[PDB]
Amino acid sequence: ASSVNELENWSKWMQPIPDSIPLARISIPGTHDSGTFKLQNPIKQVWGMTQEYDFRYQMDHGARIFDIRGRLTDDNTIVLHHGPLYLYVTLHEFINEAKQFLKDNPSETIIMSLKKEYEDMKGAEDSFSSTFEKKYFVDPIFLKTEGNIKLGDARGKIVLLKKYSGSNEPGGYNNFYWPDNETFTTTVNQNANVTVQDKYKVSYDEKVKSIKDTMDETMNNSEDLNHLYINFTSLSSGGTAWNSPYYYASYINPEIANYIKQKNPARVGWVIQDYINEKWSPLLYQEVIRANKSLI
Repeated sequence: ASSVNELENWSKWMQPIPDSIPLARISIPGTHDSGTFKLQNPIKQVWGMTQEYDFRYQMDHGARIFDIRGRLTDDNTIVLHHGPLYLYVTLHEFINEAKQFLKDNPSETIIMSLKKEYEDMKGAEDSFSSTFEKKYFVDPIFLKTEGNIKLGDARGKIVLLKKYSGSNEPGGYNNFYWPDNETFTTTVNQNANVTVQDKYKVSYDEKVKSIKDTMDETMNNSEDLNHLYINFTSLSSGGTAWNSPYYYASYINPEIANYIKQKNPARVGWVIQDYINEKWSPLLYQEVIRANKSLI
């Protein structure tokens, strides 16, 4: 769509973008541990909570990537989890939330990250991957094509990003290595590379350094559509005494948001944040989106 003023529309920002751009090339803002908005317990909050608004407010703000972590239950279903805590949100709840958003804004698509946060219940029936692929993934809204996932194809459905081995059905982004805590780089499909910066449990100093550092590389490697760039602005720690994911989001988002503003980059990659709202000075998600002007 000829205009640039389209990126300003958070619910349909992927409309002006050509149906020929690989999802990897697009600077898509994400959300970290998305299903934690319901946490109301004060002690569970300063540790678990990384969000404050439901999946609709989330994607109604430009967010197109969701960090979904779950567990297999007795009732042969998948519920959202955070470590050994049941977050009072379910997997159906999410897919149902995205279908509604997509029926309303057909121009958009959404990448659903999925991992086995906890161990299958002591009385389940099938495996984790099987249960998901036989009871959920087997839905039409789930893009079944793979390769270098272009926008023209994912429009209207849910692009699945595997973060679990044991997958038997084709579709989405093939689950790769992904080391615990670090900035790594590995091959995805047969035609792709990934540079994931997931340095959780680190100092504020190193954290913001590592973000900007990876954001530097992508900003310069803004022409290789064969490279996926994940950037977790999220930072966790001892909570309670101002070590919570909230304390860090309040500085890191506006800070990293500015970094994008001044740099006038073309590409900033997939930026998975914490506490996506409208109270932090420049707003990270709005900046990530705007940086797609170079694509229109």
